[PDB]
Amino acid sequence: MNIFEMLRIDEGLRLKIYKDHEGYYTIGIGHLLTKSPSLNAAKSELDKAIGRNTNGVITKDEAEKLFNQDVDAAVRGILRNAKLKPVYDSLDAVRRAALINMVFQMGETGVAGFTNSLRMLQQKRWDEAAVNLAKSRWYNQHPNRAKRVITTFRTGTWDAYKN
Ligand SMILES: [Cl-]
Ligand SMILES: [Cl-]
Ligand SMILES: [Zn+2]
Repeated sequence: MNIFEMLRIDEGLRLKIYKDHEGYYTIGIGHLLTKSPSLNAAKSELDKAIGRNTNGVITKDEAEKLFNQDVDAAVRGILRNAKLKPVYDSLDAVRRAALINMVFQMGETGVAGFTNSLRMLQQKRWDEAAVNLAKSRWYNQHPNRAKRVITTFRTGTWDAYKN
C-alpha cells in the first residue's frame, strides 16, 4: 500500500463536479474547487485547473493528474513547515503517510495547529497521540476516516486499510 492508494480509498473518485460532505464543490480525488456556493465559480476553477473547457466533467487521467499535483503540494507543505517537518522526519514510512493524509485533507496550517498531538507523535507516544487526536472536530465530523488515520498512527501498519 502507499499514500496514493491510501488517499484514493479515503477520498474516492468522482469525474463530475460534486458537493462534498462539507457542502463545497469538489471533483476527482478530493480535489476542492471552491468553497463558494456558485457552480459557475466552481466550473471556472475547474477549467482553469485543467486547461480546457470542461463543462464540469473530466477524465480519469485528468483526475489522476490533479491528484498527483495535490499529493505533491501536501508534501511540500509539510517540508516547508517548521512545526511539521521535524515530526515528519522523525516518523517511519507508514506513519509519514498518515501525516500526509491529514495535510492533504486539512491543509498544512490546520494540521500545524495540533500542537499537542504533534509533540506526542514526535515522542513516539502513540497511544497518547491517538487519544489526543480523537478530541477534535476532525474526528467528530469524519469518524470513520479519522479512525483509519489514527489507527495507522497507532500501529504503524496498513491494517485499517485492508479490505
Ligand atoms: Cl492544475
Ligand atoms: Cl468519515
Ligand atoms: Zn470534512
